[PDB]
Amino acid sequence: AKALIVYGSTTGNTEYTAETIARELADAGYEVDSRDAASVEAGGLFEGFDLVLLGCSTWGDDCIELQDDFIPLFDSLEETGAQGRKVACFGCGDSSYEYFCGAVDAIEEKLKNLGAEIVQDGLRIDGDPRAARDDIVGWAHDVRGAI
Ligand SMILES: Cc1cc2nc3c(=O)[nH]c(=O)nc-3n(C[C@H](O)[C@H](O)[C@H](O)COP(=O)(O)O)c2cc1C
Repeated sequence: AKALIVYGSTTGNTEYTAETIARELADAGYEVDSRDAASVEAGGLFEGFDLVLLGCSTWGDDCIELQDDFIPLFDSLEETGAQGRKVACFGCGDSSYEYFCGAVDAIEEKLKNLGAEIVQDGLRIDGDPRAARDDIVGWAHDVRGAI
C-alpha cells in the first residue's frame, strides 16, 4: 500500500507531526512518500496513492489562512485526483487564537466537496506536537485501520 503525506509547515511543528505519522505508517508496512507542500505540483499529485494525508498549520489570526506553502496546492485541489481518494487531514495550531486549526477544516471541507473519502476526523494539535506524540501515533494507527 502506498501513502502520500503532504505538509505545509513554517516553524516545523506540522512537519514534525508529518514525520511522526510517516514512521507509524512505515512501520505498519506502508510505503510512505512524505513531501513538503512547497516542493509539489497539484496536477495529478495523488495519482497512484492508496492513502493521502494532508497536513497544514493555520495563520492569519484575525481571519483563517492556510500556511503559505500549502495554499497553491489547496487552490488547485480539484486537480489532485481526490475523487474517491481515501484521505485524512492534520495540522498544528494554537488555541490562544480564535480559530483553532481552522486550516484543517478548510482542507477537509474542500476535499469532501471534491469527492474524497475522509477516513478519519482530522488531527488537531495544540501547541508543541512533541508533547502530543502519543495522540499523533494513535491517530495514525486509527486512520490506518479504517481505510
Ligand atoms: C500571526 C499568527 C497567527 C496564527 N493564527 C492561528 C490560528 O488562526 N489558528 C491556530 O490554531 N493557530 C494559529 N497560530 C499558531 C500556529 O498555527 C502555531 O504556531 C503552529 O504550531 C504553527 O505550525 P508550523 O510549524 O507547523 O507551520 C498563529 C500564529 C501566528 C504567529
